[PDB]
Amino acid sequence: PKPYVAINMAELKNEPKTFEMFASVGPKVCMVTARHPGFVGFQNHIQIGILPFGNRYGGAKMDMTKESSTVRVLQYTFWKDWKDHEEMHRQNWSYLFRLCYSCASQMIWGPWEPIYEIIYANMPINTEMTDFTAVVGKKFAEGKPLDIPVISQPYGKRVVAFAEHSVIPGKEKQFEDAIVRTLEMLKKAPGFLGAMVLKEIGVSGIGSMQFGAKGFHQVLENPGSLEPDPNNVMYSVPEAKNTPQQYIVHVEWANTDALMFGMGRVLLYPELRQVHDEVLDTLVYGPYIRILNPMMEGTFWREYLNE
Amino acid sequence: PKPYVAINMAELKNEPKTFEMFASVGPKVCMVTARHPGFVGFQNHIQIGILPFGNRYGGAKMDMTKESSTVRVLQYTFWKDWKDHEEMHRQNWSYLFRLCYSCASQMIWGPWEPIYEIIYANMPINTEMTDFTAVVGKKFAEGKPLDIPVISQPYGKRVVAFAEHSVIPGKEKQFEDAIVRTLEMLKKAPGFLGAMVLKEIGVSGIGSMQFGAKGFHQVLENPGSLEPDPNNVMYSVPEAKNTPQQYIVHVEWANTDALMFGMGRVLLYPELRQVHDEVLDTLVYGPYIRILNPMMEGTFWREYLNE
Amino acid sequence: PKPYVAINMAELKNEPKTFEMFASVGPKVCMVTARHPGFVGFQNHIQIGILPFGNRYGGAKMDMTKESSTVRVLQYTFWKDWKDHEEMHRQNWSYLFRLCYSCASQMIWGPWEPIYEIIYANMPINTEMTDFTAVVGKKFAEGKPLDIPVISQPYGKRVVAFAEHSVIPGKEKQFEDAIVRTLEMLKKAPGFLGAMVLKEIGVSGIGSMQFGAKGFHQVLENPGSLEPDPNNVMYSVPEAKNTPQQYIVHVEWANTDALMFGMGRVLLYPELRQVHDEVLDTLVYGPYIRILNPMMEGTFWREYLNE
Amino acid sequence: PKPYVAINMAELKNEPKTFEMFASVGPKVCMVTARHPGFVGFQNHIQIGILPFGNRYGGAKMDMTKESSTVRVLQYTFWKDWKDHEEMHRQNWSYLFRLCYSCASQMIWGPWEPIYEIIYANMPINTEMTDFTAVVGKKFAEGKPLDIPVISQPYGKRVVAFAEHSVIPGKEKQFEDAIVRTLEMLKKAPGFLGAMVLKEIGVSGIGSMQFGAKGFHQVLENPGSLEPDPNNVMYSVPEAKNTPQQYIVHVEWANTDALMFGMGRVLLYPELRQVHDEVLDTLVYGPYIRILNPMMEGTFWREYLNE
Ligand SMILES: [Fe+3]
Ligand SMILES: [Fe+3]
Ligand SMILES: [Fe+3]
Ligand SMILES: [Fe+3]
Repeated sequence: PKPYVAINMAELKNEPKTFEMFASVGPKVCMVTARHPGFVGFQNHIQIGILPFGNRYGGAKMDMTKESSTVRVLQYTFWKDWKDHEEMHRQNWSYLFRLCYSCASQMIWGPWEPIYEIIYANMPINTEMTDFTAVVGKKFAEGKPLDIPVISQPYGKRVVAFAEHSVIPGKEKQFEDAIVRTLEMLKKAPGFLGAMVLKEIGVSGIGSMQFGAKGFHQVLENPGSLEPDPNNVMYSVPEAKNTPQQYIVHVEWANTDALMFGMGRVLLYPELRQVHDEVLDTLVYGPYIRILNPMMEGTFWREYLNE
Repeated sequence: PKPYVAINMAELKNEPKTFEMFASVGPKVCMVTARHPGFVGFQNHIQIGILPFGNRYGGAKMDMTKESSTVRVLQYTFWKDWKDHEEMHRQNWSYLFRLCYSCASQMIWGPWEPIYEIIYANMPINTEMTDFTAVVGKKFAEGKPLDIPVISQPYGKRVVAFAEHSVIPGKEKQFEDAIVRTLEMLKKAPGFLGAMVLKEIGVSGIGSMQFGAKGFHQVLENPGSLEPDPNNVMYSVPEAKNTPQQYIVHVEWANTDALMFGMGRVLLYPELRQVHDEVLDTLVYGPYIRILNPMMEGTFWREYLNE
Repeated sequence: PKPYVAINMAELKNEPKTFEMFASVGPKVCMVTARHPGFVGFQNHIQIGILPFGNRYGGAKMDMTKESSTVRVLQYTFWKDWKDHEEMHRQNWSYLFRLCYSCASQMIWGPWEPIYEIIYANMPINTEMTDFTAVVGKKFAEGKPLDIPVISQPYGKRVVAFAEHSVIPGKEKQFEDAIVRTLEMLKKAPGFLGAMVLKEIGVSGIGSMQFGAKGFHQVLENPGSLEPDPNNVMYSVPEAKNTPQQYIVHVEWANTDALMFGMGRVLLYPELRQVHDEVLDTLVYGPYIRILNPMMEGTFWREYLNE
Repeated sequence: PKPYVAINMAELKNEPKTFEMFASVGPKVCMVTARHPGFVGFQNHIQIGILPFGNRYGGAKMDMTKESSTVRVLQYTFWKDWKDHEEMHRQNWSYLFRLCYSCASQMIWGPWEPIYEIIYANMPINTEMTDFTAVVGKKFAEGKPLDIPVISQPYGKRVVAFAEHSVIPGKEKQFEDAIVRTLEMLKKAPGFLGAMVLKEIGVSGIGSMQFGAKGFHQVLENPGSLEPDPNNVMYSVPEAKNTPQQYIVHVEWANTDALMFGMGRVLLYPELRQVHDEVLDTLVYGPYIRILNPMMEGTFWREYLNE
């Protein structure tokens, strides 16, 4: 079935100590998160650049890692029910807060953790280049050759286009129909590895470290080993859902060239351009497309998605 | 059928002369071993690093080769009957001892050669990336698409997770049942190339150069061309079997990322985490996971394994 | 009386940060350990090298500190009753785990903490070179000139031969008789500062951080300020006792030359070589001799030993 | 059908001007050779090293290109009838000699051109990694999945074991039967890309520039634009056939590791070792194994071979 998605967002100094902490602390957080039986996996990204749209963002390029002074992370966790995410944070707060807080010494902005429902998904299981013979053999033995996926390699060996959109109030249906039609045609592009449309349902205050006054002071005053009061979050997840409605269009690609010209198909192929034009007519904001590297992941979330 | 496994272990100076001796003497030892008709192949590893488990072993990483002052080798030889290994050593002692002993000038610890029975094996034949077309064609021609293996490349082009365990006396059955269930679920991870469970049955005194006093003095006094008395081994293989019972869980992976997150699946996927928890409850020691590179191998041992 | 000995073993990166933690955190652990009235002292070693036995370990030397990428520590604590050690760890777990775990960032292997009984001891009190005048005067005043010891200088000013052995099941009596006879003759060697034989009685799971599944997850997930459940250790000390029986022959020496040729007396002096040959006839493993520097110690453990 | 093989052999200075001539003049020679309708293709090799067989040739390694002062070339041309090769040289002598002679300025030894019959061939068509999808589709559409070959990549993207043998007179039948059995078993090794056995039938005097006195003087005196009398060859091809009988065992491999351990299978796999031992019992000379890079080729000779 379709899981819910929490995306933890933050911006940190681009220096070796940040990446040392990714490698040491990241796994620990993921292991804590996996204590909850509603957890079905994760996909953790670093932003490597921005789609420039020609020279619309002429100061950007798809790989800015050599020049950038900061690194932005977008850590997807997948949940049978979004309330499992909230319950996991509270049941494991002593570990989670202390682990997460240890990153603050590198942080510039964040954490900020919106929650999403998936309204469209065309996402295969991941496979390494070593696996495809066995996959092909198993599918033919089962009489299901149409269920053979593209080879979507895990752990930093593909790229993600992360396209931010917000929609004019009253135009959500037009957006949702037109984007699905767009993505159904987009899948013809070479190197297309999957797409999904994420629709924001709210924001996790506890995952965003957004407390009332008491918890705010405890965060700011914290030596690192005392948790803020997790009951001092003053709003529930749906109370923070944004209007204009926000969407992420998440499309995965074999490489950044396939991404650039593949996403460009909605501009370069006249039949698809007419369909995608109905998306553009609905927007308050966007599309703004971040280029992501999915470095650390628990790929079994796609097994839950695809049953 | 399942062979028995002798694993010769040693630690040597990490320097070019050590690796030159691997290239010159290694093939010779292997050629001598192949004089015995019970020999069914070999798989020789160098340890390249240690799985850090986040920062549990924070001084380790999966590739420590650029920094490490020593190199550990783990030379698997496979035998129709474990007595064939002992018989091979005695029949070829003059060649074998003189070859092995020529390594002493680089040695820091070893050799130490425990013997194992395989209690579980899911290990395919190796193939190069050039072979898979013919393999697929042959398997479809035979009506056996399910026998198409993953592509497990030989000669240093994959990595091994070598997981050391010792088990509380009386918990061997729980360990063995739970670890087999764990590995049957683990094979879903991307880049999984096979796994087997090795259970120690004893130690080869002759292969460990562990003699009585007479042989001990001959070893210490040796100019390099005179063998110790091979009948001066004071214990049979089963007499040295350890209690607590020792096991090796040997899992092969496409690359070190697939290994890290693939082995991490027993911690990150809740359903598999509950099963693997039954393994952890049985342990005196471990799991301690060495990262191995299978550089030199006689891949036909897997042809014997899978018939 | 003879105390019991716990030996905490670990391997860490050989870099200045490691040694700063030894000087900063080491004293704290010892101060916590001294909270228990059964604690009678400690002797903490770093391994400086390996006895090469001619060129049997030709890649090793007695002092490898300038070239080694790792450092091995062997921390002896002395206990009136071995159960005091287990009780001490549990009563003070909050301090001890958080202190010990702070080392993990430098750790490559460990900790591993077997427990031993002393079956033989000829070990003097330590004295500095300034003390011997008063010692001599006091002993002669008491009419006991035979109780005047060698000058065994504390705090890194002598060396230890740490000789590992494991014994064929059924040969423990022959081993113990022969090694005591050997050590009684060995004390004639110049620069001999004492010897003792340690016989393993088990392994401390809590001191080895070997828990069941629950504690394992608490260790891997730990931010550093949360203890694992110390009651989640699944085995008592004797349940982990190894067969083949393991022994340490611990011999102290004025310097590494005295060590090399002194231990060599069991090979070079015919009368002693014949006695020591009876030890060698019993061995599954060894002798393997590590060279240790006893840097940090509570010398009063020898006062308890010698009453 | 099986073509005949001429192998033009030479040794040249290992310097850039030599390789510039290979790229500029080599194609011209091949285009001239292709004037004759009996020409069915070519496979031109440079030797990159020698198989050391452990340390039997301890001064050799598989890739000696960085240190070697010379480069050996082995140019195979394939012919419907070996007499076509002789006819082509004479009909095109003015072009061929002038082209070939232009290389003399780099030459140290050669040219020498023995002629061979193929007594065994298991050689697939070459394919690039881009082709295998269409090949698989075509073979399944034809109902012949067993005819799907391994991927044998052309133009320098595989390696060749060139194994020289000469055989005791009277033992040719034993050699030919045993080597065919050997190669039929060898094809199980990973990365095996094909094998054929070449049996010398003679030497082309004209291709070796071996004339009588008149032609010899014309070669030595040549300004580069005057042909020696091509009728001054004093011996036919069969008159120069060597006794002891000479064979080449030509085995192709995915890479030099697959070659080293793949060819090693005749030494490391007991069942194959017993068979290949019948080969070794017949030898006057060899096996001596050169490592070749098939750089420039007309791959259609395998199409003629396999019909
Ligand atoms: Fe969260
Ligand atoms: Fe062996
Ligand atoms: Fe302890
Ligand atoms: Fe020719």
